[PDB]
Amino acid sequence: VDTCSLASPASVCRTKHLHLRCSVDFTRRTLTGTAALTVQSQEDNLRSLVLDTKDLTIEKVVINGQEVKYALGERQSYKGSPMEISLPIALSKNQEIVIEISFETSPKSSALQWLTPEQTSGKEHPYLFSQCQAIHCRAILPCQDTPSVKLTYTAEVSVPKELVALMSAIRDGETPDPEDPSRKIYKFIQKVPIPCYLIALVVGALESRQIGPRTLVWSEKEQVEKSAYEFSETESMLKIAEDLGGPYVWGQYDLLVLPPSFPYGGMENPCLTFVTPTLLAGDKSLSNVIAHEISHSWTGNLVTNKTWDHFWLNEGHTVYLERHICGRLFGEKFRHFNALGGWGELQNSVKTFGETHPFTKLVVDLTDIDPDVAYSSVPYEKGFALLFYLEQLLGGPEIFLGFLKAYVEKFSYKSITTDDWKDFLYSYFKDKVDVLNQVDWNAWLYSPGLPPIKPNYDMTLTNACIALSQRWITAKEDDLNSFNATDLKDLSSHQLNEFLAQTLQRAPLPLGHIKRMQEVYNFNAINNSEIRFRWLRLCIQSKWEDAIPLALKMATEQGRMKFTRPLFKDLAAFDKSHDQAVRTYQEHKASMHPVTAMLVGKDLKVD
Ligand SMILES: Oc1ccc(/C=C/c2cc(O)cc(O)c2)cc1
Ligand SMILES: [Yb+3]
Ligand SMILES: [Zn+2]
Repeated sequence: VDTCSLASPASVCRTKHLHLRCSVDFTRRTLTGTAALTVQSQEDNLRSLVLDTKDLTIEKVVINGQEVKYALGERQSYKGSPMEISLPIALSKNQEIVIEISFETSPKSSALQWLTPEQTSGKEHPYLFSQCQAIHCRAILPCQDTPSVKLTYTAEVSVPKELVALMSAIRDGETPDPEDPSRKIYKFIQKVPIPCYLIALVVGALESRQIGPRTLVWSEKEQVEKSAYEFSETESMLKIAEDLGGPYVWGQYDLLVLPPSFPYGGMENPCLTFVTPTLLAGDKSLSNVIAHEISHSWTGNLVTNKTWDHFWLNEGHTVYLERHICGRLFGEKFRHFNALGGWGELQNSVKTFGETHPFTKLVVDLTDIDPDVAYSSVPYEKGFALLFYLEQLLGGPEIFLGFLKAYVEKFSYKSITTDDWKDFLYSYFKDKVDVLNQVDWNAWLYSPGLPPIKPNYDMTLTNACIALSQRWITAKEDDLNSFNATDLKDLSSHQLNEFLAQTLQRAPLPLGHIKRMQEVYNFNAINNSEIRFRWLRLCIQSKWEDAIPLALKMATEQGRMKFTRPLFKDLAAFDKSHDQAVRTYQEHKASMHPVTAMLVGKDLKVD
């Protein structure tokens, strides 16, 4: 059972296909049109079914040429309102019908962000983007809003002729709109069955440049050149992902670089990965996020978590694969560097939540929890830590990668639970079931806090970061003169980032140490978003007032929640910046991404 969904379960009926015809109305900030659902009954004598909606206005429902009865139940908070449809003729098991729902979204759709022209790069045209994961697809169209159901889809999207629509699908043509010469209809086909959270739409003033044999980058004109360079490694990452996971089944691997309020670093929308523009560091240093998104083309998009309680299946497997691609490209010691850094991110998250907090369990029961509220690094990093532990336990990377490849072949086009995965792990490693029985399964999967066992990590690239950080923490005033620009001489951006992650773990530092750090390292000049983020955090937490406007500016000039949430929270806990933080949030709130707005508001304990 999917406790985040109010729709009929897959055991009652299944959506096989969606045909979406819609029009994007920037004047009303609505999307209007029809969702035609091809539904297969899984039950005998089926007379009604229930769908997910959230702030949709239903016009009518039509089956076999005629309108039918439907009722909207009461809203259940973030789950929205269930829509019961009365079927005109009872269905037999495996019978299929098409149900056509005429609907319109609200301007307040939690799946959508509408941007004015001044919120974009070109300043001439508005922009729309979606973000359905986890349970916002219902806020766009009526559906069984559960990753336990996979469907194909086709879509026809009408938009102002001077704009471009793109979706998570192969582009299937464009023509003028017959019903309105000021408009174009773009057509789309997704031939691979996907959970509905993978449904994606963007409409904006978009251009494209080709960067590999099966990759275009898309963005507003003024981002194209930079994006083309930043992601040039994409094809070669793809080939390595294909070697590890098996064939890329989706045809195209395009990239869309979004405006800065996109809430995530990336979203693995099939055929068209959405990325944050905070990735555009100038040096390709943040390309693990492409590897991450690429890896989802197997782990998540091919084998899918059955409910959001099993989200670690998606995330931990993708992080595991992400780190193998980066290890191939840049060496096994880099894989261990990033693995150990992820363990540190896990320490931070368990420390922030508290070591007995339910959101620190690998598998969580999301029954009355908004997935957006529960979201964090835990499923990523505790997930990854589990697989890195099993890897070392069961014979090393080459052996565990054979399991990952087999696990993907086994569960392609399906949705699975943690037990499905563990049963399969036991089948695959039949000859190592004694070794498997040494694992504390209950603790790893179901207990809060840090895992019961820590993997073994090569420290080679980490040591210089730890050494430098310890110099700064143990320094007294008479030691600050000895710090120098040359200290950073032999550190990559990655190591500079880890240096700051380490120091931030012991924050606050004395204010004089942080002022000195800016004197000798000029971290204020670094535009790498990861580095700048943790530097500004270290500053605000060490109570440097000069950093207030720098932190406020980063918090609001981009909306990647990874950065935006902890910057506002740090700004709010700093007494000197508190009132300004709360005030800046209130000013920007109405033009923020609706989910980021919600979560920052809760973080600040405002409204
Ligand atoms: O966009 C989103 C996508 C996925 C989710 C899932 C969150 C979640 C967090 C956990 O600690 C455990 C878990 O099983 C699930 C939330 C938002
Ligand atoms: Yb001294
Ligand atoms: Zn992911």
